[PDB]
Amino acid sequence: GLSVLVVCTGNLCRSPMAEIILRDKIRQKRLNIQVRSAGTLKTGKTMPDDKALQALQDYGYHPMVNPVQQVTQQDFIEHDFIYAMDRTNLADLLDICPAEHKNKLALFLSKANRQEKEVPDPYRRSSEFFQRTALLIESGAVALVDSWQEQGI
Amino acid sequence: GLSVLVVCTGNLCRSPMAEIILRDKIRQKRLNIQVRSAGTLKTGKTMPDDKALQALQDYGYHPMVNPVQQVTQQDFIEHDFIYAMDRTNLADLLDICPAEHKNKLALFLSKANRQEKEVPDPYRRSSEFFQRTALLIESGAVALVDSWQEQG
Repeated sequence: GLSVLVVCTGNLCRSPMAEIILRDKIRQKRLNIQVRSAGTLKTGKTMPDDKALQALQDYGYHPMVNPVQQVTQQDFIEHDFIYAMDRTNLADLLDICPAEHKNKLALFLSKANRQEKEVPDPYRRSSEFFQRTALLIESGAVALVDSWQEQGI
Repeated sequence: GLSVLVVCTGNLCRSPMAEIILRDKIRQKRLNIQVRSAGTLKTGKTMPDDKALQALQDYGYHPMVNPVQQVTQQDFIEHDFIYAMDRTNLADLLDICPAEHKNKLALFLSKANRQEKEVPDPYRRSSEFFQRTALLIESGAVALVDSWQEQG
């Protein structure tokens, strides 16, 4: 029905938070949309960062979390849309995306309509930082889910 | 529908692995069932240990995992069944379950045709150990789902 990917540097913080927040909202409206996560940089890690997951249980998410992923050339073909958290994520994604698919790429907040266009980098920051981060990503999420709700007539 | 809870001591290793494998098998059997994990002991951690997550990948399980909870009185009334990995897990469980629900407890290996029916502690031993534990947990999960198909 629709396949969506979200990308950050390591797939530790922002893309999984994005992916979890996205799945809840897609689910609450029974939308045939699936979402994943993935990083640009490969990590030793297996699971998304703890601080990152605390911040989302504090807001009432009980998340079945997917293991860390780095982005793979099949993703540029598999997924109908690919969202970037900050533009450093979006450049690195473009140094690698087939020219046949650069049209899939857009930043996360792109549909927000807000002073925010990038999602800053929470890695190893205060828990309070992650609160705001979760909200920025949360707002970006509902815009998308409401947007997607529209193209279907 | 159905609810099943699998408990161990930390909810770091065994109850998590039991949680994935049941999902896989309930999937394969397209059954009206879902499963949770939970610890008995309190812990200030957020994700099951890695060595436990890999042991399922080696076996081709996608370890998409709920984070670590400790057991709460809510678990005794949300779920239909509760399973202990240890018998030590079963003492701790019985110390707190209301009298009208102790008929929900069982060991995890309850329906396995195997002699000893505890699932030992992978903490925090070699991956080969985690490999064994996975099959012991994997073996356990097969017998549960075959009964549930008729436990009615």
